[PDB]
Amino acid sequence: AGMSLTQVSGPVYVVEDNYYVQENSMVYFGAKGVTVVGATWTPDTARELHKLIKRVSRKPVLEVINTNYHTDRAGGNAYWKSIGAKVVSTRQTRDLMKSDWAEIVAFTRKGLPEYPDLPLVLPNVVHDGDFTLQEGKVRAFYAGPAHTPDGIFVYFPDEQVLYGNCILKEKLGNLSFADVKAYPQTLERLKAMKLPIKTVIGGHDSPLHGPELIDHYEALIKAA
Ligand SMILES: [Zn+2]
Repeated sequence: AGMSLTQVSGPVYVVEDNYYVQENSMVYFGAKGVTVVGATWTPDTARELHKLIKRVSRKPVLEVINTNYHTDRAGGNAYWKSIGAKVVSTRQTRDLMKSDWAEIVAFTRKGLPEYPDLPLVLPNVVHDGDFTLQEGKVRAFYAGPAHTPDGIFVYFPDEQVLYGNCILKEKLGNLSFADVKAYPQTLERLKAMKLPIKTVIGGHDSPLHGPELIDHYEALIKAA
């Protein structure tokens, strides 16, 4: 399929978005409604994810988290805003998006000329620190700069699943926005949290991994 939505554990689902370069995002089906983690690539891909969601639950999509300011994590925002979902980010992600959206859209289109020239659509719910959703069951946090200066992790304590965002994945990638030296220091800050983790969802390549994905990528970036 162009996109799949598949349960990993309980209310926690993984989105495989095979449009453009494959990106993986997440969905949490809660009591009051649905939280989307990563907006997906475009308003069209977001509509496709919403179609999959409505085959699972009739509850509202409450909010979507932009886990960084990039096109693969924020490109769907126009759609999510249009259906009345909140678009949620840290203040840092929001500020970088205002200043740098046009640059990341241009960068995206160098590699993917087919990708649309999307207008800026900023988050409307902005957090100055770490934050939670779903009665504390979706837990977003900053552990430092890595793939971008602002990228966050999201943790699901009940299911022991960590969303790795663009930060954790199988292949190095080309590192154009990364802070190569801070990257492993960020991953070691994350490990020092000692979060119970059964599953890491890589944000690119095949999503389903163990906690060793952290180590895998750490080893790669340290040889970069
Ligand atoms: Zn990415």
